[PDB]
Amino acid sequence: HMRHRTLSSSPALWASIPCPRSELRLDLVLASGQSFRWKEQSPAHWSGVLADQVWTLTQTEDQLYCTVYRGDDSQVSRPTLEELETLHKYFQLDVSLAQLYSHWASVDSHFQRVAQKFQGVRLLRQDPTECLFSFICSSNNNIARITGMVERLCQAFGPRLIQLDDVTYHGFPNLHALAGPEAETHLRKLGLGYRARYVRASAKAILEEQGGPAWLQQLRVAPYEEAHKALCTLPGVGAKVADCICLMALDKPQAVPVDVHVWQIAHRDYGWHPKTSQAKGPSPLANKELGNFFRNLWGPYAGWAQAVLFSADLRQ
Ligand SMILES: CCCc1nc2[nH]c(N)nc(=S)c2[nH]1
Ligand code: NI
Repeated sequence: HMRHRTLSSSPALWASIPCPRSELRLDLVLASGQSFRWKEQSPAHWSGVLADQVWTLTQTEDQLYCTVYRGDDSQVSRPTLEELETLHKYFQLDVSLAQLYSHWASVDSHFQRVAQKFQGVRLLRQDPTECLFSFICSSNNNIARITGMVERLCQAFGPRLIQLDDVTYHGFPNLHALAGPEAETHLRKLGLGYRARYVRASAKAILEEQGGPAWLQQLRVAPYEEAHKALCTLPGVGAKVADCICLMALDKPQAVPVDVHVWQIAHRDYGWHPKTSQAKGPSPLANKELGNFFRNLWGPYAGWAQAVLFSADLRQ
């Protein structure tokens, strides 16, 4: 019945946030391996869920245009002030990406070349739960299959928000829902394979061993290294996944996830080899060393710089 809006359709219901294309390219951010809940349902229009509400986002060269669907038999309105701040903070727009790109460019000619083509890659500030379980699904996987798993997981376990065209949107489930006695069985039947065990076991572990979601919020204010190490006690969470969560949801901008992509980037593009290490290929020790190399080179926002290259290594 209700349809995904476009700017043309319902301009009475869009609000705008002053935002240069150069600070944020929706198309390079929203589906390049940070969040898995956004889809271009119609051209230049991105729809997804943000905190138990649905949004559609589109942009000009200097304007970020957005609309909200409340769902709960509400009377349609433009987004409010508080909702706009929520979106502001989700894109961490207080942070200048232009100044970061210069700062990183000043020490890295390779970064300079690549960043010509790939402007407006910034980091979303995600909900810890959602980001955690999304990244547990990320092992031995690609964006598209992850996307499918997260979507089914939310339809099967999370509350219904609204339907738009033939797309039904669910909120991310709470830990208790993912932790009950049938959850692993269900999740396998939803295609998650072995990841299903890690999801259920991690939900159960945070609840019982860590005191529920308030633990993830403490990690958000704990130092990077503490957060990292604590995340790595969870089932299915290792260094890479922990780094992603650190970077993407726990306000650790120095977190540098080292996966097959950045290991390859480092060798190919920077000529880096593990130096102290005698082993030549990947290892937990060499992966940690490579993270330190990037922090050393880029500074306390290495994780954000990493994302720019990550996003570019995906596009040929
Ligand atoms: C396969 C998509 C999930 C994903 N894996 C990643 N690995 C690294 N190193 N960086 C980022 S930003 C990232 N995102
Ligand atoms: Ni070599």
